[PDB]
Amino acid sequence: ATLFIADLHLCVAAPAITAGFLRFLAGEARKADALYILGDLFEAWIGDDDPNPLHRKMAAAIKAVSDSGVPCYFIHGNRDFLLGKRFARESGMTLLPEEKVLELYGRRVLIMHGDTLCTDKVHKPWLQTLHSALPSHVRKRIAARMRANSTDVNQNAVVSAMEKHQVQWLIHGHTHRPAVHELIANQQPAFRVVLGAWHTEGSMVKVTADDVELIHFPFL
Ligand SMILES: [Cl-]
Ligand SMILES: [Mn+2]
Ligand SMILES: [Mn+2]
Repeated sequence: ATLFIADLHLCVAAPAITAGFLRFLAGEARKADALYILGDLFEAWIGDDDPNPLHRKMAAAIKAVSDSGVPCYFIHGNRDFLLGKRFARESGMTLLPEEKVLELYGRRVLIMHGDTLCTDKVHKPWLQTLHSALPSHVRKRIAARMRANSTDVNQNAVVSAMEKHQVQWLIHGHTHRPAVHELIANQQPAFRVVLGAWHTEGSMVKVTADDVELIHFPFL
Protein backbone atom coordinates (compact mmCIF):
# COMPACT_ATOMS: atom_id res chain seq x y z
CA ALA A 1 0.00 0.00 0.00
CA THR A 2 1.16 3.51 -0.87
CA LEU A 3 0.22 6.21 1.65
CA PHE A 4 -0.43 9.92 1.12
CA ILE A 5 -0.74 12.58 3.85
CA ALA A 6 -0.60 16.36 4.00
CA ASP A 7 -1.48 19.48 5.96
CA LEU A 8 -0.23 18.38 9.37
CA HIS A 9 0.90 21.96 10.11
CA LEU A 10 3.18 20.64 12.83
CA CYS A 11 4.25 23.13 15.45
CA VAL A 12 5.56 23.15 19.01
CA ALA A 13 2.27 24.63 20.29
CA ALA A 14 0.24 21.62 19.04
CA PRO A 15 1.91 18.57 20.59
CA ALA A 16 -1.12 16.28 20.22
CA ILE A 17 -0.79 16.46 16.43
CA THR A 18 2.93 15.73 16.71
CA ALA A 19 2.21 12.74 18.96
CA GLY A 20 -0.37 11.49 16.46
CA PHE A 21 2.12 11.86 13.61
CA LEU A 22 4.77 9.92 15.55
CA ARG A 23 2.28 7.11 16.18
CA PHE A 24 1.49 7.06 12.46
CA LEU A 25 5.15 6.85 11.44
CA ALA A 26 5.87 4.11 14.00
CA GLY A 27 2.82 2.02 13.10
CA GLU A 28 0.94 2.29 9.82
CA ALA A 29 3.81 3.80 7.82
CA ARG A 30 6.12 0.87 8.58
CA LYS A 31 3.73 -1.43 6.67
CA ALA A 32 3.47 0.77 3.57
CA ASP A 33 5.17 0.40 0.22
CA ALA A 34 5.92 4.13 0.25
CA LEU A 35 4.92 7.33 2.03
CA TYR A 36 4.16 10.59 0.20
CA ILE A 37 3.82 13.80 2.23
CA LEU A 38 2.15 16.35 -0.05
CA GLY A 39 3.10 19.59 1.68
CA ASP A 40 2.25 21.70 4.71
CA LEU A 41 4.01 19.21 6.98
CA PHE A 42 5.09 22.14 9.17
CA GLU A 43 3.20 25.35 9.93
CA ALA A 44 6.22 27.34 8.69
CA TRP A 45 9.76 26.90 7.45
CA ILE A 46 12.80 29.14 7.03
CA GLY A 47 16.13 27.39 7.63
CA ASP A 48 16.86 23.68 7.33
CA ASP A 49 19.27 24.11 10.26
CA ASP A 50 17.03 26.27 12.43
CA PRO A 51 17.40 25.46 16.15
CA ASN A 52 14.08 23.69 16.61
CA PRO A 53 13.89 20.44 18.61
CA LEU A 54 10.62 19.63 16.84
CA HIS A 55 12.45 19.64 13.50
CA ARG A 56 15.15 17.28 14.78
CA LYS A 57 12.58 14.87 16.22
CA MET A 58 10.43 14.78 13.09
CA ALA A 59 13.46 14.29 10.84
CA ALA A 60 14.60 11.29 12.90
CA ALA A 61 11.12 9.74 13.02
CA ILE A 62 10.75 10.06 9.25
CA LYS A 63 14.29 8.82 8.64
CA ALA A 64 13.45 5.81 10.81
CA VAL A 65 10.64 4.98 8.37
CA SER A 66 12.84 5.11 5.28
CA ASP A 67 15.67 3.33 7.11
CA SER A 68 13.18 0.52 7.73
CA GLY A 69 12.70 0.11 3.97
CA VAL A 70 9.72 2.42 3.32
CA PRO A 71 10.72 5.20 0.87
CA CYS A 72 9.56 8.69 1.84
CA TYR A 73 8.85 11.56 -0.55
CA PHE A 74 7.99 15.22 -0.01
CA ILE A 75 6.15 17.78 -2.15
CA HIS A 76 6.34 21.30 -0.75
CA GLY A 77 3.26 23.20 0.36
CA ASN A 78 2.72 26.92 0.67
CA ARG A 79 3.78 26.85 4.34
CA ASP A 80 7.06 24.92 4.05
CA PHE A 81 8.29 25.68 0.53
CA LEU A 82 11.72 26.69 1.87
CA LEU A 83 12.36 23.16 3.17
CA GLY A 84 15.54 22.18 1.38
CA LYS A 85 17.88 19.35 0.48
CA ARG A 86 19.68 19.47 3.83
CA PHE A 87 16.52 18.69 5.78
CA ALA A 88 15.46 16.13 3.16
CA ARG A 89 18.78 14.40 3.85
CA GLU A 90 18.38 14.70 7.64
CA SER A 91 14.90 13.14 7.39
CA GLY A 92 15.70 10.59 4.68
CA MET A 93 13.13 12.07 2.28
CA THR A 94 13.25 12.56 -1.47
CA LEU A 95 12.06 15.99 -2.56
CA LEU A 96 9.73 15.94 -5.55
CA PRO A 97 8.67 18.69 -7.98
CA GLU A 98 5.47 20.64 -7.44
CA GLU A 99 3.58 18.27 -9.76
CA LYS A 100 4.55 14.60 -10.05
CA VAL A 101 3.06 11.62 -11.87
CA LEU A 102 3.44 8.23 -10.20
CA GLU A 103 2.85 4.79 -11.68
CA LEU A 104 0.93 3.09 -8.87
CA TYR A 105 -0.04 -0.52 -9.56
CA GLY A 106 -0.45 0.13 -13.27
CA ARG A 107 -2.32 3.45 -12.94
CA ARG A 108 -1.00 6.98 -13.49
CA VAL A 109 -1.65 9.30 -10.53
CA LEU A 110 -0.86 13.01 -10.28
CA ILE A 111 0.16 14.34 -6.87
CA MET A 112 0.70 17.91 -5.70
CA HIS A 113 -0.01 20.09 -2.70
CA GLY A 114 -2.97 21.78 -4.44
CA ASP A 115 -2.36 25.50 -3.87
CA THR A 116 -1.08 25.90 -7.44
CA LEU A 117 -4.63 24.95 -8.46
CA CYS A 118 -5.64 28.08 -6.42
CA THR A 119 -8.00 27.30 -3.52
CA ASP A 120 -7.52 30.80 -2.05
CA LYS A 121 11.26 33.59 -21.07
CA VAL A 122 11.74 30.01 -22.24
CA HIS A 123 13.23 30.12 -25.73
CA LYS A 124 16.54 31.57 -24.50
CA PRO A 125 18.36 29.79 -21.62
CA TRP A 126 20.45 32.79 -20.52
CA LEU A 127 17.10 34.57 -20.24
CA GLN A 128 15.35 31.43 -18.97
CA THR A 129 18.00 31.00 -16.25
CA LEU A 130 17.02 34.41 -14.91
CA HIS A 131 13.41 33.28 -14.60
CA SER A 132 14.33 29.87 -13.16
CA ALA A 133 16.73 31.55 -10.67
CA LEU A 134 14.80 29.86 -7.85
CA PRO A 135 13.23 26.40 -8.12
CA SER A 136 9.72 26.65 -9.55
CA HIS A 137 8.25 25.37 -6.29
CA VAL A 138 9.77 28.39 -4.51
CA ARG A 139 9.30 31.09 -7.16
CA LYS A 140 5.54 30.60 -7.41
CA ARG A 141 5.02 30.38 -3.64
CA ILE A 142 7.11 33.47 -2.88
CA ALA A 143 5.34 35.54 -5.53
CA ALA A 144 1.88 34.54 -4.28
CA ARG A 145 2.77 35.14 -0.63
CA MET A 146 4.27 38.56 -1.40
CA ARG A 147 1.20 39.54 -3.41
CA ALA A 148 -1.05 38.30 -0.60
CA ASN A 149 0.96 40.34 1.94
CA SER A 150 0.62 43.51 -0.18
CA THR A 151 -2.84 43.17 -1.79
CA ASP A 152 -12.01 26.11 -3.33
CA VAL A 153 -9.82 24.82 -6.16
CA ASN A 154 -10.45 26.12 -9.68
CA GLN A 155 -12.08 23.43 -11.81
CA ASN A 156 -10.45 24.56 -15.06
CA ALA A 157 -7.05 24.19 -13.38
CA VAL A 158 -7.90 20.65 -12.25
CA VAL A 159 -8.86 19.60 -15.78
CA SER A 160 -5.88 21.41 -17.30
CA ALA A 161 -3.38 19.71 -14.98
CA MET A 162 -4.92 16.26 -15.52
CA GLU A 163 -4.86 16.64 -19.31
CA LYS A 164 -1.30 18.00 -19.24
CA HIS A 165 -0.10 15.00 -17.23
CA GLN A 166 -2.27 12.41 -19.05
CA VAL A 167 -3.88 11.22 -15.86
CA GLN A 168 -7.27 10.14 -14.52
CA TRP A 169 -6.39 10.35 -10.80
CA LEU A 170 -5.26 13.35 -8.75
CA ILE A 171 -4.38 13.51 -5.06
CA HIS A 172 -3.79 16.79 -3.26
CA GLY A 173 -4.44 18.72 -0.06
CA HIS A 174 -4.10 22.42 0.86
CA THR A 175 -7.86 23.05 0.89
CA HIS A 176 -8.32 21.08 4.14
CA ARG A 177 -11.65 19.74 2.80
CA PRO A 178 -11.32 15.94 2.59
CA ALA A 179 -13.51 14.59 -0.20
CA VAL A 180 -13.60 12.57 -3.41
CA HIS A 181 -14.55 14.35 -6.65
CA GLU A 182 -15.42 12.94 -10.07
CA LEU A 183 -14.90 14.70 -13.41
CA ILE A 184 -13.83 14.17 -17.03
CA ALA A 185 -10.29 14.37 -18.40
CA ASN A 186 -8.64 12.99 -21.55
CA GLN A 187 -11.98 11.81 -22.96
CA GLN A 188 -12.32 9.49 -19.94
CA PRO A 189 -13.59 9.64 -16.34
CA ALA A 190 -11.22 11.08 -13.75
CA PHE A 191 -11.11 11.55 -9.99
CA ARG A 192 -9.62 14.04 -7.53
CA VAL A 193 -8.98 12.84 -3.96
CA VAL A 194 -8.51 15.59 -1.37
CA LEU A 195 -6.76 15.04 1.96
CA GLY A 196 -7.66 16.60 5.28
CA ALA A 197 -5.65 18.66 7.74
CA TRP A 198 -4.53 17.14 11.04
CA HIS A 199 -6.06 19.81 13.29
CA THR A 200 -8.21 17.27 15.17
CA GLU A 201 -7.76 13.87 13.45
CA GLY A 202 -5.35 12.32 11.01
CA SER A 203 -6.21 11.44 7.45
CA MET A 204 -4.52 9.58 4.61
CA VAL A 205 -5.14 8.22 1.14
CA LYS A 206 -4.28 4.52 1.01
CA VAL A 207 -3.69 3.18 -2.50
CA THR A 208 -3.41 -0.54 -3.23
CA ALA A 209 -3.59 -2.68 -6.35
CA ASP A 210 -7.32 -3.09 -5.65
CA ASP A 211 -8.50 0.09 -3.92
CA VAL A 212 -8.02 3.75 -3.18
CA GLU A 213 -9.71 5.12 -0.09
CA LEU A 214 -9.66 8.30 1.96
CA ILE A 215 -9.25 7.29 5.60
CA HIS A 216 -9.55 9.23 8.84
CA PHE A 217 -8.01 8.01 12.10
CA PRO A 218 -7.78 9.52 15.59
CA PHE A 219 -4.52 10.65 17.15
CA LEU A 220 -5.07 8.18 20.03
CL1 LIG B 1 0.72 30.91 3.07
MN1 LIG C 1 -2.46 23.31 4.74
MN1 LIG D 1 -1.49 24.62 1.86
